[PDB]
Amino acid sequence: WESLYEKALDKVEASIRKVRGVLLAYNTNIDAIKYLKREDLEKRIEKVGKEEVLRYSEELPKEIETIPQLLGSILWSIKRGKAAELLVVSREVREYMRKWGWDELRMGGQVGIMANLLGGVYGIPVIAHVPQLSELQASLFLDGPIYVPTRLIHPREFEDCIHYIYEFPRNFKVLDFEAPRENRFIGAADDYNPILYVREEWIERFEEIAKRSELAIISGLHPLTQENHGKPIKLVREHLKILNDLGIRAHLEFAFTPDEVVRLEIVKLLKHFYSVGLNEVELASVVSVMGEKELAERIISKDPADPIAVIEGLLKLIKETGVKRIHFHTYGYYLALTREKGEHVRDALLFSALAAATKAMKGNIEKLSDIREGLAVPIGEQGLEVEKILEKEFSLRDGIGSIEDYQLTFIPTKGIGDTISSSAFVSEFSLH
Repeated sequence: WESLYEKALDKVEASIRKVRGVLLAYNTNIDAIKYLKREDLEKRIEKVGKEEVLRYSEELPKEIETIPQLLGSILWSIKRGKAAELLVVSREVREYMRKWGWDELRMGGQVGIMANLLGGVYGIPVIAHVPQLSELQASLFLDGPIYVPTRLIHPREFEDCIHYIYEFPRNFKVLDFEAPRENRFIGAADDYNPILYVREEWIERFEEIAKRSELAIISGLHPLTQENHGKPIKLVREHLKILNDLGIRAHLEFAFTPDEVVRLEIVKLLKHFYSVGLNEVELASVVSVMGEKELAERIISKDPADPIAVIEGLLKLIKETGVKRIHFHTYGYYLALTREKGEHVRDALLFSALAAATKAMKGNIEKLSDIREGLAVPIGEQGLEVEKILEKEFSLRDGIGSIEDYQLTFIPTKGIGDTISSSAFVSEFSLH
């Protein structure tokens, strides 16, 4: 496998920028990170009222309308050491948070994060959808062929949708509480992304914008609820159809969607996507909502994820959607089921696994050339064991086989899931 890993990287290294442009849509925001300090926190709590704050540290509010609710929610996460996120619907509270400030800024949303990766690192032209492109928002994009449609211009040439993170380490102490695990609470001063807001220009002239791309990656659907999914899903469906009529392949990393009704709806929406990516948790979630409760559990029961179970789950997915490309990724191995055939599918998976391994050690991919670092990372033991399993069930030749007109491709691993499926999707078609 090591030789195939080297050859794959070498090819993608030279071919990835062949992609003429990638359309990235919907969710983009600003992440404002604050490393909490006990003195500062306790002082602010006393100012607003210790008793008030405490009540919310016991029962998380539905939303954050007042300062006590904000601080209490922070405490809620601390005393339990568990993540939680709530919308800040009060101007007053947003102003409070703005003044409170932050220690570091980071690009948020899959659109912004992939623009920086695909455009800022891989050198591929990116057309991004940014709900609110403020000066601060724009400053978070890296240099490179990163654009937004009105002619295409760089973000820097164009309100703040800020998510305040409030992070604390394990055993962080405040009042008489102690964090049982390193975590964070997020105050989202953003009422655009939660509803999958779409810029007016993208609603009115999507075809013209779409024509500047070769591939598309859609994200931001997971937070939609049964109450607000109506209009956005209809819009996304309209865009997908247009993309499909143009020959533009669209991809989606099926991020966990809490609302079960929306989850099922996005599953069916896949009939209009060319490609979908997901891990064991997301696959189990999807299979479960399709009624296959038995499979769902069996897909996440064993570790590594039971390969036979995963494939059966994947086959159920294709049966209901006809999705032409599926990229399954977990710790230990990746699997792809594609109507398109060839070793290029394997080249792409291998390249994406190297990207993941690189971001795993380095913690951040800054140059394409840095991916070569993943070459020296030994192949996982679990990876070889799963291969043994799949060679018993299928006639795999160097990780390649087939099933029901779909090519099956396996790869032993050494990437936020997004870095993985996006890198493989884009690299695969750069070779086409």
